[PDB]
This record gives sequence, C-alpha cells and structure tokens, in this order.
Amino acid sequence: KKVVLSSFSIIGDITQNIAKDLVTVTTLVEAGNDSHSYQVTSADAIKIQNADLILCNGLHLEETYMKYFTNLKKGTKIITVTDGINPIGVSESEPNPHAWMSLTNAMIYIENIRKALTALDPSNAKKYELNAREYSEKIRNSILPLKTRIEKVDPEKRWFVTSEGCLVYLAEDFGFKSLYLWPINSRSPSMMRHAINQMRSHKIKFIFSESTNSDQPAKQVAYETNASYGGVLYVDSLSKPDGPAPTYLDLLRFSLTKIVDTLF
Ligand SMILES: [Mn+2]
Repeated sequence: KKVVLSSFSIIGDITQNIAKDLVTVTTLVEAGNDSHSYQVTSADAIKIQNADLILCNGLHLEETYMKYFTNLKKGTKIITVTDGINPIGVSESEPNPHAWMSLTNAMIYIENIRKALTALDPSNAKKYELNAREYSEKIRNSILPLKTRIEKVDPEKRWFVTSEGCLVYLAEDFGFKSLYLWPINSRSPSMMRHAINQMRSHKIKFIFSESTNSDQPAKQVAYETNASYGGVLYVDSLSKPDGPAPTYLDLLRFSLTKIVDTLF
C-alpha cells in the first residue's frame, strides 16, 4: 500500500477524500500547528522516508521545512498542489499562500491531487476519477449557495477585512476587496494604520480574526474605526475533531457562513 504525505491538515483531508483508503494518507503539520517554523521531529522524518508521494501547497507555505524533504525514497516526487493558481502577492512580491480559501481553487487542489494519485497508482485511476468528481460536487453543493448569497451584498459593502491576509484568494474568486493587518502569521504598525484609515474611508462594518491568532488587534481596530468585531474564522488549519472545522469542506463552509452572516 502506497503512502502519500501531505504537508498540512487541509491537504491531508482533501487527499483522503480523493483516495478513500486506496493509499495511506499522512500529514506532516497536523491540525493546530502552523507551518511557519514548524519543527520537523524525528518521527516526522519517518513519515518523510515512508512517503511514496509528497503533496505540498507551495506558494512558500513550506519554505521553512522544505529542507527536510531530502534523502527521499527513490521515485518519490514532491507535487505542488496549487499549480495553475495565479499567485497573489503579499505587497505591491512574495506569494500569499492561502489559495485554498476559494471555491474555484478547491477544484484545482482536487484536480492536481487526483492527477498525482493517478500517476502514482494508475491501476486505481477509475476510482480516483470517480472520487474526485464526487468530492468536487460535494464542495460545490455546500459552498455555492453561500457564494450566491454573498453575491447579493451591495457593492459598497464588498470588503473582506481580516487580521491575517487569509482571504485574498476568496476576495478574487467572489469579486470582493480585502483589507488586513498582516499578510502571514508569524505584524507591522503601518499596515494597521492603513486598515484603520481604509475602514473609515469606506465605512467598513466588520473585521475578523482567525483561529490561530490573537483577537486583540482586530478588536482594537474595530474600536478605532467604529466598526464591529466579526469573530473568529478558521483558515490556516483544520480544527480539532470536535471543533467546527474538522474537514476542509467544513472549514470552507464555516468560514464562509460566518462571513455571509456578518455581511448581512
Ligand atoms: Mn496563514
């Protein structure tokens, strides 16, 4: 039985839905850990040695631990599952990694993983094909009605404002503008000042924080802007199993529900 190592929880869960136990799916950066300076352990090096295929996000998500994907099993490829996604920068240059926060992109993650699994394990091609379509449809069925509702928001109110720049791909997929306090979790006073200024200028009503960062900056910004704190979104990791976002589909569904419930 082949072993497919995903870099972090979101990719692991996508892969499990496509492979359904035809392969063993493992995860390096488990739910509740963050990729930036994640410390690869000895046990983790075992996962790496066992992998027949390594599935990474790219867009620099793994940059701090790519060096551990070395001395690999012969034949084992590293696949970037965001291939085909036009990157969105962190400036007016380095890429923002959060490409999974998008309905269009979910379909691209699935397709690239389907393709890689099929190349690895061609005897099960018909199964990966069916599974990939089923899962793509399940995501569409859950998430499209939330998009449809979001799209009714009056143009002046088409802003996604968060703490980390975690929704920039969602904004591009749905046709919203994004404002945030820092591009990636690991914090700048000028970026806070800008968001405050932009919220006042555009009468922006809500700002969110996220499940792996502090709510204090968002709350402070809300106070300074006479905006409201929108609460916590799940974006960078799956939740614990009894939390609200234990799968990728549940993560998209929770965060988009919370956004649409806010913005109406
Ligand atoms: Mn992040």
